[PDB]
Amino acid sequence: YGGVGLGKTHLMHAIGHYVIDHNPSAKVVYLSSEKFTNEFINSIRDNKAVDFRNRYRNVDVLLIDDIQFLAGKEQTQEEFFHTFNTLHEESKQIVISSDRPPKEIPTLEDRLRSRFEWGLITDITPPDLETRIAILRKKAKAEGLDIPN
DNA sequence: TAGTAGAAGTAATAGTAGGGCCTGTGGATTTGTGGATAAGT
Ligand SMILES: Nc1ncnc2c1ncn2[C@@H]1O[C@H](COP(=O)(O)OP(=O)(O)OP(=O)(O)O)[C@@H](O)[C@H]1O
Ligand SMILES: [Mg+2]
Repeated sequence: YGGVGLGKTHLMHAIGHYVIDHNPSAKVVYLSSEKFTNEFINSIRDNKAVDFRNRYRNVDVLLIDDIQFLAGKEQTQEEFFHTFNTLHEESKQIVISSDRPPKEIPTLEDRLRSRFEWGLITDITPPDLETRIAILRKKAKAEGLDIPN
């Protein structure tokens, strides 16, 4: 969890890249909770629920954006609860990002809130001056431009 | 043949006629009072 524009999607894209590079047989899936809900509901409407479960319960690593989007949605929260349960039971990896810690996500069931706190919860804070300059240096060097200090 | 469990929903107008009056200074205004003035005798 952390602020916006703070590096969470970068971090877990890096996780996916690392896992794919070191293990090519792994089925690493990354998406956003918005796309999760859209696919879930469309599968319900088109009788594709079995295929949705097949695609999402059997991934080796799962990466979720902005799980805050699930707040206020009951059935999608239940379906993600069951997906989490199946993946954790199969000893698979689940990575979740958010902008708020799970304690203060409204309209969240206590089972999901306790599952979120089960593992390790990490926070991102706004960068300071040295790392701002270092980030800009990295972007400038990757792009290929020379710019004064 | 006897048959299931289903969600996440928006950006919204134009709008009425209205009570006397108990009080109460401020100031015009419309005259009476007095003064100025022509005349005529
Ligand atoms: N050390 C760093 N820390 C944070 N951000 C960094 C760092 N180095 C580079 N960035 C850049 O920060 C930007 C922030 O975008 P990012 O996708 O990470 O946002 P976010 O806060 O995780 O949001 P979201 O989950 O909605 O995508 C990226 O474009 C990334 O390239
Ligand atoms: Mg992004």
